[PDB]
Amino acid sequence: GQRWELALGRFWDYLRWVQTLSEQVQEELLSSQVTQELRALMDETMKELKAYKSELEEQLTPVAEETRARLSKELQAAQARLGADMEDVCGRLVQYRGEVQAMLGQSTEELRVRLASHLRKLRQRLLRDADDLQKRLAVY
Repeated sequence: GQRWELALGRFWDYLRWVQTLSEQVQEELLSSQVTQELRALMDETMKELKAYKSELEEQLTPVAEETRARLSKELQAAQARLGADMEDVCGRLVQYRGEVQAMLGQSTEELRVRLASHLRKLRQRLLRDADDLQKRLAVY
């Protein structure tokens, strides 16, 4: 599988583990451990993606200047979307760390449920953008 895909898969599986909100997850969410590891996984996926596009660019079919330039900007938007989705997840995980502190020891069972449901929507979005971005790259 492409390198960029294997890197995204690592970000994906790590995130599917955090969605469980098991005991260790929670322990790691009240540090910055989780958001640091995610961020690292994210940055590796984007690096590989940028290198894969650059290589693919060595073996195109040549088309109208107008056509290529468009395809390239549409690919660059989709790459952006991926990155921002990854950030939006890392973001929500910060917010939760804070909310927990703001509770002052009280039960976080409610915060957990709401986090779980929102994380799931953010992951749904990430997956959709990854799929779209994959479909664009194979046209390339």
